[PDB]
Amino acid sequence: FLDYGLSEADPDVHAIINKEKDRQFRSLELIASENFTSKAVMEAVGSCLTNKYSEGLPGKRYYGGNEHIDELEILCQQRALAAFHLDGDKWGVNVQPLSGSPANFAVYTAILKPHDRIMGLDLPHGGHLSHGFMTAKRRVSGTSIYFESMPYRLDESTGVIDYDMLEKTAALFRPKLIIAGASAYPRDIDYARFRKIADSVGAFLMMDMAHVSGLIAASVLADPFEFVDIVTTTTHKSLRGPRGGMIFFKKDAVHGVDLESAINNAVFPGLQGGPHNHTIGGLAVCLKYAQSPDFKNYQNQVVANCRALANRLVEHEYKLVSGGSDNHLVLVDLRPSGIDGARVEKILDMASITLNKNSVPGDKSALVPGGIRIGSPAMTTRGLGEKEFELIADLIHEGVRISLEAKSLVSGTKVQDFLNFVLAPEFPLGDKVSNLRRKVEALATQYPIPGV
Amino acid sequence: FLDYGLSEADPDVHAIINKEKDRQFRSLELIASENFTSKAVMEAVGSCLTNKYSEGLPGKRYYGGNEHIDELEILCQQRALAAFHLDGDKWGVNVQPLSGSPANFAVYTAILKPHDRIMGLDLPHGGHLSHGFMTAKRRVSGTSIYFESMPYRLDESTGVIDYDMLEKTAALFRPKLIIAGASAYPRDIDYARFRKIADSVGAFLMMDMAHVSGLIAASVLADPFEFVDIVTTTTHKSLRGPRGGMIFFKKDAVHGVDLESAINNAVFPGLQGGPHNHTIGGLAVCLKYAQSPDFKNYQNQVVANCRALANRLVEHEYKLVSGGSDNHLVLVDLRPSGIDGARVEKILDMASITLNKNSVPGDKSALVPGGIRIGSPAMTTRGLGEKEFELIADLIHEGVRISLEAKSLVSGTKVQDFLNFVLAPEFPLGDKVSNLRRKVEALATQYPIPGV
Amino acid sequence: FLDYGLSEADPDVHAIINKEKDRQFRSLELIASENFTSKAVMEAVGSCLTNKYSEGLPGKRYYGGNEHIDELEILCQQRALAAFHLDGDKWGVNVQPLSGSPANFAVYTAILKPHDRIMGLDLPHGGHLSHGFMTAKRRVSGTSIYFESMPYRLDESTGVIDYDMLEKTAALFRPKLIIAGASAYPRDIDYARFRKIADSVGAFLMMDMAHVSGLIAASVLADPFEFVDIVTTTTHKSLRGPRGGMIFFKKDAVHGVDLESAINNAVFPGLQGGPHNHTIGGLAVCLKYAQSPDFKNYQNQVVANCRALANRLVEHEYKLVSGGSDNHLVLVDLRPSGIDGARVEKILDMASITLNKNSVPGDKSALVPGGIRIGSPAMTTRGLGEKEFELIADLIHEGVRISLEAKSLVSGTKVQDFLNFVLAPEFPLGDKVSNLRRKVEALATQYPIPGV
Amino acid sequence: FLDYGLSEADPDVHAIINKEKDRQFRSLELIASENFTSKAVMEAVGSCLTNKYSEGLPGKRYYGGNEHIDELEILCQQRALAAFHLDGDKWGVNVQPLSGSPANFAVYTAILKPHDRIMGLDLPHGGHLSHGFMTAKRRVSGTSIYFESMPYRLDESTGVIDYDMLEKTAALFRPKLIIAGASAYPRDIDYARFRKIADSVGAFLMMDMAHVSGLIAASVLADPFEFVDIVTTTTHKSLRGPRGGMIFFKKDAVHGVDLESAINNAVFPGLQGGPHNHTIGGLAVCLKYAQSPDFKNYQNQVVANCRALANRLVEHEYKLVSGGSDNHLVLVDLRPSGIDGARVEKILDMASITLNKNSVPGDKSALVPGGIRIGSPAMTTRGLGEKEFELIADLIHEGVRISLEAKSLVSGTKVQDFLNFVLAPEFPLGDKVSNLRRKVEALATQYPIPGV
Repeated sequence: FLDYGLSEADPDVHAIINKEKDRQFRSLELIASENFTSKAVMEAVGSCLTNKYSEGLPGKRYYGGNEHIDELEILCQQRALAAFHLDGDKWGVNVQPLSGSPANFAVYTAILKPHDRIMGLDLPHGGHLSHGFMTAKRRVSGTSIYFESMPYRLDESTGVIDYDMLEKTAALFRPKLIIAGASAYPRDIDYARFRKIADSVGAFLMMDMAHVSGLIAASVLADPFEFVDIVTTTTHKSLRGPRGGMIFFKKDAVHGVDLESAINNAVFPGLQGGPHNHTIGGLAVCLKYAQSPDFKNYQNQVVANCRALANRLVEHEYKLVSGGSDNHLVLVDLRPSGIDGARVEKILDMASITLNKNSVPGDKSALVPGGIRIGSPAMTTRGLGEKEFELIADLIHEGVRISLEAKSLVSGTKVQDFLNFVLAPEFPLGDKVSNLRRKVEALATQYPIPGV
Repeated sequence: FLDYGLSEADPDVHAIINKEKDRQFRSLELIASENFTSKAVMEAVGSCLTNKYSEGLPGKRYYGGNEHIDELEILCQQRALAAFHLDGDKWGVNVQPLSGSPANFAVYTAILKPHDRIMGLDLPHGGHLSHGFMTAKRRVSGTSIYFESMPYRLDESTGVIDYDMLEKTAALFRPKLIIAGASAYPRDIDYARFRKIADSVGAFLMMDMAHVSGLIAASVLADPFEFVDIVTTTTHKSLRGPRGGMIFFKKDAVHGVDLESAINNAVFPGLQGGPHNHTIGGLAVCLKYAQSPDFKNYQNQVVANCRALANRLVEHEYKLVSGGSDNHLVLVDLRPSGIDGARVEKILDMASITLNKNSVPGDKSALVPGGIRIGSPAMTTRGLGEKEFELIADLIHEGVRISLEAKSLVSGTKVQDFLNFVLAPEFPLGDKVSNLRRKVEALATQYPIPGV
Repeated sequence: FLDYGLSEADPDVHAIINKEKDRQFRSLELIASENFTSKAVMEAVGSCLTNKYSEGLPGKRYYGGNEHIDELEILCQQRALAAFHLDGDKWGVNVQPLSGSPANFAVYTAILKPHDRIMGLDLPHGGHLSHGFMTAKRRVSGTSIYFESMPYRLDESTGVIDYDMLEKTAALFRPKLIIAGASAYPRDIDYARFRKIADSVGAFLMMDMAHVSGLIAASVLADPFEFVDIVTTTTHKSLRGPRGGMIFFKKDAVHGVDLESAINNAVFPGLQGGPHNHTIGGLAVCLKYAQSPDFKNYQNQVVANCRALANRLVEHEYKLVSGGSDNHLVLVDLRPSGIDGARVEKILDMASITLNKNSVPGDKSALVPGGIRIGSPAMTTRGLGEKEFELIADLIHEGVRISLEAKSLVSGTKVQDFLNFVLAPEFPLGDKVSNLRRKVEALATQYPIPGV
Repeated sequence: FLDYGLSEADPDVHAIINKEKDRQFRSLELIASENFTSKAVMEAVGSCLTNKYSEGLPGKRYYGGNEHIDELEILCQQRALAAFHLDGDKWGVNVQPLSGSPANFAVYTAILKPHDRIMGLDLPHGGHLSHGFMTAKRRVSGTSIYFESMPYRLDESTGVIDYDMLEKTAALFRPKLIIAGASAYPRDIDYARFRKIADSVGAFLMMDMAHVSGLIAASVLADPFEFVDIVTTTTHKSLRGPRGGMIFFKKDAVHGVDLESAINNAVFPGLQGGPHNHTIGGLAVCLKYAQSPDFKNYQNQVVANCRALANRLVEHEYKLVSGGSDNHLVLVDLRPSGIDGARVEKILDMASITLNKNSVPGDKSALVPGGIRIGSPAMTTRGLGEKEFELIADLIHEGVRISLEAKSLVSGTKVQDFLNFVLAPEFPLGDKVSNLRRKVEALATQYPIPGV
């Protein structure tokens, strides 16, 4: 019998994990969908819970030996409801979805028939692929393959959801399901208006709270559970848990449908097999923490840090999509600054500032993203405050200046020409990038980081 | 800053995990889809890899900061190919699927249009729900909602796939995709015959090797890659890795279709979002082990142990479906013994023997399965040999005798009647169950268990 | 062998036809979709052409004996092209559709896949039901069952197609097909604007000219063939042919599609069997006449007569949707007059004036149509001129006044209670209706009626 | 205005009808689906009923109105029920379908959802295309586009429907609708066995009696109304009416569905616009005649004539599919004679014998049909008896002999080369064809032909 540790069993994987750990510690991790989960969550996820098959629901399993798995799943469900301040007679929860996308697809499967109509926020306006996405030449999202999705849009001149136009187009298109929630929407959502619009056409109403779940849990943002029928979420991002998903649903019939029975059946036996109990373990851990005063303080700090960063970017004369943010993220419209997000993302990454390019309202080309998305959750977890997020803004500004300089110096007009130029060993702004990286890492490495 | 460990942060979850670890340790785990993953796999799965967003493929991501994630995913893909002895110019692999069910649904999304025709082994005859399942009342599986599935069946008198009838029904139904592979099939599959049948109608041909992947990697069973276009698998079960999935595909065009592009696009952006890099890390670890001489020895012992158990059960005059097994599992037809699998499963579980009820070909009641499925992988991993599996058969036989005695003594005629009776504190065979449990636990606890 | 004439073979059917001759002679037929076909058409329709099976296309049939049927179909195609002034190198035609709805469904089948998206004018705004129609809880049109339809609407303040809103909703919905044409639209269509909008989303563009085909043939209205890809039509309404349909199509590839082969294959073998050669014979007859100067004079009289009626109704203080008409019909909004179209239709019918109740923009419910649709083609065929159409307006006005008086005598608010009151044998406005009927019949019986 | 007769209005169309009348008079019309309708039917179809409006789109249901009452339609319905010996409390009928194929499609639309499963007799084994047909390359029938069709087949050794295999394949495929009836099946149908099989999967059961309706009305063949839920038919073929269709249905709920409401709504407004009252007029006329003793004698003569022909063809050493016929047609397997149906059909057409090439069970390709379909109804209508049908068999045999001689003179295998050879002005078997044609026409012209 041999059961070596990772350093003994697999030096290459061990080494790679160590490099990634090294990278996380010294980088400014500004991806709005990333966080740093706890040592406790990691210990539950890296446990023997992975070994068990438990298809079905607690007390209602296909296989034997599930006494402790059932205790865990019941505990996890109770903590999910408690974290979002829900009465268990009004709301149920399924904690088995493997991720945010499968959670959404299970909802669609539960309440819609194939080719039924869905409306969600348009992808280039801050939406998520799983709410539907079609190009001129293909159905890109599985949502747009199996269902008939039509987007609603921001007023491109403002960067806020055009509720009046949604009202008009919903009346014409007659969706069965309207989805609120977004991947890159910097403002809070008018949930009352979504309800009015859904009722106008007898639609189901869902909130995908993946990006804002912890802010909702901490009552920093408005509560979608006051207005919607169904709520989906990832358990990573805002909630700072393991990689997984959850679906919350009203237990009272909605449009004559028992959502509990429909959603549970869609998850299993509909779409998934055995639950990932190791993940469910981690989720229960994170949901306990979600109820704590420290988590509430953390989420308020998230929004204060994003505000500090936004204000300083604006002082450097950047334009923000929608003019600001009410949440954990900001979208910088780089077009007025004379550059795009693809170019800026690469230079910033080379200096250990990690974020992503993001499309901006008005972008001519989907293949050239006009902006960058920046989030505060991950570095807020590490204990950075408002002053440090102002420094982050200055470091970003320095990075964008380097990117602008690199753009002018590259002869080629194409994004790929920019990439070849910056990655070449004769790249002439290497020392400016190193100087920036030195400052970035000098900030990041002053702070602890959670994990095993 | 506070980053307590699990015992400190969440005593309730910590205690549950300890109880589950110990239950696994003192039980005979005979669920054919269960195994005990390694310490090294758990270490990778419980690492900081969980923190990274990396939508896309290596070298082509939608976020910064992916240097090390890309190294890991490339390593994982190259190990997957090596474990199955595949030339990378002819075979590709996607290691992102979240589990076996999403792996399969991604394949269907890649190569089929909604409502295209699929044939898989019937669920009551050892098939998996993800290959399609409909009752008289409804479409149960997502596969049967979004696609048009029609089963192929065993010859009910032999328990072997009725290849002649599949030939005839494929010619009539004209499936776009034929699926080989099963959850509870005790024999090797005639892949050459599947290729003949697929070609007769121009169908794509897939193998779902979830239950047999390790046996294939070790060359104990026949290689499906000699005959099929696409192979899907869970990474847990036979491969003894983390909970996840993989899809392998030919890189030469099949029926005019670029499978690489189709399958990769179906996984992302089609159906999933960010890959679970912690799982991918664990997968890379298990795929290294899968190539080792010890893994080959293990897989040969799995088959030898199943054979030792089967033969001893036959000495106790149990009937096996198909007359035996070529693999890691056996199906006991309990009907001639005068009992069903639902009843036997529960008593065995009370005695710390975990297996599952299973439908037998010819079962009249879908609700009341006539058999049990027993697998050797998990206890083989702990180091049990043929003598010990012979003792397992005796203990099972002892449990079935208790179950028969229990079935006789309960007045109630339904399964739920049997359950209430066996769980009553005045249950008259409790001492027989406890005595059996002592013997079971006295055997199990002689062997170590892997994991952290 | 006996082959009696109808009067001997079937006295009851002969009697029914004689009654119908009487009804046609005595009545003012103002149903905008009705007309009177010629004796010559009727003699072709009532011939031995009905005996022949001729599946396929001329010179390419699946039945022998089709030399003369081939002759006829080619002649019919030649005449259809000449009647609409079309270059046969640029346009083809299929003359086999059995009616307008199946003609439209054949087009959809040819160029779309099931559940592809279609936009047509909303039924309650005077659209054709076969362009798509769904209520709050059912898909009523087959078009809306098999395809995904979303309407476009009139500007309610002008009664004209809201082209600006169509431009916006098309961009969001992304129809594969946009349909122009209407059952109750009193204006010509901006084909250039439809082309612009279609091109903005890469849609096919079709005109359904069923109601206006003769006006188009006579160059009274704009030519859709200057801008659209596909034109469908009935043969009975405006062309004064037999009951049937035709589909015209570009012969140059449109969006990579050979419309000729696609359309021909959808008609047969896709949706229909053997062509109705008696109908095709009658159609050929009417298409000869459609080229004549007298047909052109007739179509100009149609519009002049509608103008005369429209102007006199406005003198009687009726509101017309869109303030008038460019074509053969008026849509009268009766809401300001204090009564609905269902009550008025019935009273007018009792007085031998046949027309249709019709929804009007701004109506709350389809159950209470606010208007009546009135058309000049049928009575223009009989020889009525502008002065006689002014007299018709006066007669309609008398009928509306009787309806208002009747309404005041009915206790209920339900349309059924009105119907019961006005049909009751002692209905106290019987003398008024009788007096109006005498005026109506005294106008009608001054004019002959074509036919055998 | 003018109202010229056809000879004056359109001498070209008049000349074509003159030619077709002569062709019908001079030829042996042996197409099994053809017949000669009566003068009385033609007089009704060629009447002012074409200008009658009964109902039109959008229809009374749209406005929430009552059932439309029409004297001619009611008469037609009463006569249809009477002709088939049906109790009107148990059966209803819709007489509005425009032909057989749209009648069938309306049934599917009424009782099925898109992509629901249908089984019908395979096209190459004598099925009808509207029951479903797909090649390896494409969905040819609209039925197979909008629904999921799977065929059932004949036992190729007997030429009879393989009821045992249908039982098996229905249990696997689980159709929602099973269709009985055929275009080229020479035997009666075991309706009791279809009912048994339909009930085994909870399927609706329909009979398409288009080819055999008159034999059913006359009690020559078994009554499908004893067993099925729905019966469709053409009105032209066996009933000898105008070109049209009908749908009969049970009035008691079937599988919880009100068939009356469903079917009526699918026909109109679902799939068609207003009824064709001229056709309904002709239908009423033929349904009166269908109740007469003379019609019953006629239908018995149809069977006797087919038997005389069949027996004489066997004397000439032709093989008949199924070894004979119970009905109005025979399917001759020409493979033992060394020639295909396409070549034979052509030569026979040249000698004024009109019939159809037809696939034979066991043919390798649909591109080379192995047989010919020959029917007695049309020439039976003209007054031919058994002796004359024996002469017809002799004349067919002469034409087959000519075809074989022609085949030997042609260089190569391509049917086009055969066609060019036989149509060449100096075709060297022209005198043999002319001598046969003279015999054919000398027989045909002894008999009158019905019609105006």
